[PDB]
Amino acid sequence: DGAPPIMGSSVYITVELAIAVLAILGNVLVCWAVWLNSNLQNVTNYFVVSLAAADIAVGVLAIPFAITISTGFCAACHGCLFIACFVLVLTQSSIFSLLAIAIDRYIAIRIPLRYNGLVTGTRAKGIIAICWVLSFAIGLTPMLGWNNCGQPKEGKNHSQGCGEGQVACLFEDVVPMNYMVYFNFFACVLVPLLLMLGVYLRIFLAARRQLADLEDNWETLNDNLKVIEKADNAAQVKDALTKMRAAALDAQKAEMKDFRHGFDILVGQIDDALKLANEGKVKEAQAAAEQLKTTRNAYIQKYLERARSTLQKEVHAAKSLAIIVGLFALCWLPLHIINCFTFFCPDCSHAPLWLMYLAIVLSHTNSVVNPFIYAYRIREFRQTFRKIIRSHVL
Ligand SMILES: CC(C)CCC[C@@H](C)[C@H]1CC[C@H]2[C@@H]3CC=C4C[C@@H](O)CC[C@]4(C)[C@H]3CC[C@]12C
Ligand SMILES: CC(C)CCC[C@@H](C)[C@H]1CC[C@H]2[C@@H]3CC=C4C[C@@H](O)CC[C@]4(C)[C@H]3CC[C@]12C
Ligand SMILES: CC(C)CCC[C@@H](C)[C@H]1CC[C@H]2[C@@H]3CC=C4C[C@@H](O)CC[C@]4(C)[C@H]3CC[C@]12C
Ligand SMILES: Nc1nc(NCCc2ccc(O)cc2)nc2nc(-c3ccco3)nn12
Ligand code: NA
Repeated sequence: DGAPPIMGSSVYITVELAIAVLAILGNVLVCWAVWLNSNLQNVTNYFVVSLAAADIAVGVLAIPFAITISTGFCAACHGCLFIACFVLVLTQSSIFSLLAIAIDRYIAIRIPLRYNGLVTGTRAKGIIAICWVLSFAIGLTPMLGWNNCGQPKEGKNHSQGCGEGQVACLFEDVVPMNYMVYFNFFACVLVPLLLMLGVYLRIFLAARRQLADLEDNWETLNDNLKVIEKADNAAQVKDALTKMRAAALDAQKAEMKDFRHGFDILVGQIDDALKLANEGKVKEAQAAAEQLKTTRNAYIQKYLERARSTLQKEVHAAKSLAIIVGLFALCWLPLHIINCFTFFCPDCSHAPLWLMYLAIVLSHTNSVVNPFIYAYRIREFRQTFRKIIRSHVL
């Protein structure tokens, strides 16, 4: 018999509405930017748009649902369940989109030549539709019978004065905690998050290995070259030539590219120097191999810098997207962890109400943050945001 509940409720409702406004506005901007700019119309950003659509729905539907269910109003139990569980559909859809983005970037760095033929917009669209259907089936599974509708709180249902077939609509009274912990958290949230962690680990390892190979081929080119100018035997020169030749066509594997001309001059100049070396013409081999360094300084170095900056851009982009996964875990793990304490420690007092609603608010603010990550970390998004804001506002 303490403070009137409407005072704490007013703070919670006001905060939730403030979050809904920001989740809608920022994510509308993301969709608008992708619609407007053809540089943003790729497969990766179709999952970004699906993720933005889920976050718009958090503000338009899930947050009004959250406000409604906090009152504990009388409702038919299956109507209560849909109000209580709809946010899990949107959260599961976010998981699928984040997982698809990770696999997309993994395919792009592991087999870039085959990427465009394997990962197409038509297949992406079908993957998205399937993930939304599965998200409804996973998120609304309690409506299929795994619920507490058969064991109502009669004390609460008579206090509130509910009618026949009605319950006081409270989350922890209608949704069983073993579904929430075992099915939703462990299987549907925690396992995909660990998979995303593993995929991103593989992305960074593949990039580090591909940059290391590039550097080893480059040093192999210049080491064997320095050995050429120092040798005094015909076969000693031919040995540094054959090892320079393998590294040559090795780096070649890493019609609108004038780069094959650079590698054909290089490999042809090596073979010329090889034929001299086999004929004992040492000094001719050493002089014919000395013109390699201008072919290197006019073609090979230009292509090994361009391949390096492309890999660095893929690493920077993959880090930007991994931040999105980290902030998702940050905002949703407290609620899951609180549920674990409620479920696994019956000797523990229940987490207090103010902490419950702080964790609910925290999970909702995740629907606000992604547009900020795009604006700060991805230039093409930031510049498109700027144009939209300047033009279609001021
Ligand atoms: C905006 C578009 C998607 C329509 C939104 C549908 C929402 C508002 C509708 C669809 C199903 C509806 C629920 C279905 C049944 C019940 C049980 C009843 O005892 C109280 C109302 C309640 C809880 C309804 C509340 C409103 C509801 C959730
Ligand atoms: C993911 C990051 C933010 C870590 C989150 C840590 C939070 C969720 C943890 C840290 C300390 C935890 C609390 C410590 C002890 C209790 C008392 C118990 O009777 C109910 C659970 C409760 C209230 C825990 C709830 C969850 C809790 C608040
Ligand atoms: C980063 C990933 C692994 C997060 C998962 C950590 C979870 C599963 C761990 C972290 C802290 C753990 C809790 C810490 C203490 C207790 C009290 C005990 O009487 C029941 C189990 C319970 C409630 C644990 C359940 C499992 C738990 C919630
Ligand atoms: N445990 C829980 N409770 C609520 N709302 C009810 C908070 C509450 C708890 C006890 C009480 O007596 C009155 C109200 N929403 C909740 N959402 C979630 C959730 C969604 C996704 C993961 O956890 N868990 N969750
Ligand atoms: Na989301």
